[PDB]
Amino acid sequence: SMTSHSWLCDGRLLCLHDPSNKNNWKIFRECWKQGQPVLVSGVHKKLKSELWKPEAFSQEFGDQDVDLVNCRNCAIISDVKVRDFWDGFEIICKRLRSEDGQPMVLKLKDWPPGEDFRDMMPTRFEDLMENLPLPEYTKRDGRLNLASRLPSYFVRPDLGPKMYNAYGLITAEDRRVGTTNLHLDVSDAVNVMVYVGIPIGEGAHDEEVLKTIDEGDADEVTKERIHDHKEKPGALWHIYAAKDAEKIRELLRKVGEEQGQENPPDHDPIHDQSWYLDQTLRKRLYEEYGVQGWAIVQFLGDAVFIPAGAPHQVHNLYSCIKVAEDFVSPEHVKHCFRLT
Ligand SMILES: [Cl-]
Ligand SMILES: [Cl-]
Ligand SMILES: [Cl-]
Ligand SMILES: [Cl-]
Ligand SMILES: [Mn+2]
Repeated sequence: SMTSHSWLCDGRLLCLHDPSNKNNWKIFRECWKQGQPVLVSGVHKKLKSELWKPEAFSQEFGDQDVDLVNCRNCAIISDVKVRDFWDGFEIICKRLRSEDGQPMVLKLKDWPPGEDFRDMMPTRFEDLMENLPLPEYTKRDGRLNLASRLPSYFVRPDLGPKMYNAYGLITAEDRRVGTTNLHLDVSDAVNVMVYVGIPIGEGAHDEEVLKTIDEGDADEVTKERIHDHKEKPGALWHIYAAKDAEKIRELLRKVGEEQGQENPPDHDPIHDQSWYLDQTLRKRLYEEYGVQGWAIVQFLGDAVFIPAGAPHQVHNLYSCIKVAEDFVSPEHVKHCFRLT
């Protein structure tokens, strides 16, 4: 039976089922005021699927110059064509190879660049912005988005949206690597999974994905969306409450010191964007500092809401196209204030 919502993370995470339901705000706002993330499923059913394919991005924009990141070692591949990324998105025999002769796991950096999404891709911009869930919060001029209404005493977000494109992590060694390392944002964000590419060539890569979700601490209900509904899983997130950010800095300064880093006692390991919390570090955070997070699997068409100030990291299971919009809710405006 169709239902308005359900719970993940053993009741700690709201999952809304109908992205365009005019009554969603009634269920959302209680959870949001407490500093919790929220998941909304089904956004892919609202979109024009032909606008969000890797082959279309390659055909239309393939001659642009871009930099890539090697996710395994953080090395930068400078000044290549954007088709060199897109044509290896699903077909492994077309990926750029490292020295060892293996195909690389690549992230496309800052594309489209800065604030240029709307000018470069007007039809994509319209399709996304007209179908975002919780539109009073998430649209540029929504009644509950303060972004356009605040003075310079507040850090204001850039004009969006921002696209996040990267291959899936593959091997057992890759389990400990991030697609996007642990960081925080002073604005709220909504992050939509618009495409998941499950490859061919080294296709049959199903079993390392299940060990990653299990060791990642995913709940039993999330393990059912795979085995029962056959939905496409994109990315594993870990999100932490804004109130736990300083305890996470204390753990990472202790671990940086153990690993022979020489950092001043006040340096900020979250702002540095240099860490990925693997199974070992997530257990140490819980046991030694008393901090629990939310482990979230983002499937095709899932919208993740990330509260301002909340530390979070992202690990792609398969090749992903994500599109994210920043906003400033009244519930979390304290996090972008420039005084006290
Ligand atoms: Cl808060
Ligand atoms: Cl377009
Ligand atoms: Cl709303
Ligand atoms: Cl990163
Ligand atoms: Mn972020």
